[PDB]
Amino acid sequence: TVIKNETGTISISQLNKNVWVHTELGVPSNGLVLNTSKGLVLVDSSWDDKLTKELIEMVEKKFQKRVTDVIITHAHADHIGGIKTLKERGIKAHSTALTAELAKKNGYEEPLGDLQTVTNLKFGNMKVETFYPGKGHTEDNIVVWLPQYNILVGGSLVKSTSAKDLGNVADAYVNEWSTSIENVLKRYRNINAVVPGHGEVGDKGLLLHTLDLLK
Ligand SMILES: [Zn+2]
Repeated sequence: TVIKNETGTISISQLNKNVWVHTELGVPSNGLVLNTSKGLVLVDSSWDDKLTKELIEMVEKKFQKRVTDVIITHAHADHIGGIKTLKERGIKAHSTALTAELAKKNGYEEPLGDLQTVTNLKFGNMKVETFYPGKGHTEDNIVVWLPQYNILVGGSLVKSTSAKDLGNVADAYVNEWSTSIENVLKRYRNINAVVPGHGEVGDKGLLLHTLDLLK
């Protein structure tokens, strides 16, 4: 069930009744749209303000609810870039202290800096855990786990089967990245779906692939 927009720059496909993947072309980039009884929650917004506004608008219209919350999985420009849109619309931008600090040092508005190593949120019916597994793609990268669905948003930490190399490593810790992958494999032993930061949804195999790419 792939709903694209006006332009096809934004697309959403359903993973289940309440969880969709959003993907914007910037190189496609994924995140989640969580349809909760209390509003839309995004795991990651988009590359910039323009596409973040377009994304919010597309899902608010489709789901007939407001985006109330976004979880930012690391501070890179393509993750933090819509921060200005979120803050001005009163959309709560969740992040680790570290992501927020990085965002601020890179001259972005700051997300909330409210996530710890392990944080458990609940949005209406929808339980969301964020997990900081260690450094990898960046210093600050976190994964998000939907325990009612065993769905893992790996974000840029996790490479799609299509990714044949590590992508941008300028800010990466390619030695700690394996450990961090392992920390994810240990915390979540039973995974139905993983969402890589780019590319197609997979399973546990994506993290095994990412492990391989680090060899
Ligand atoms: Zn990044």
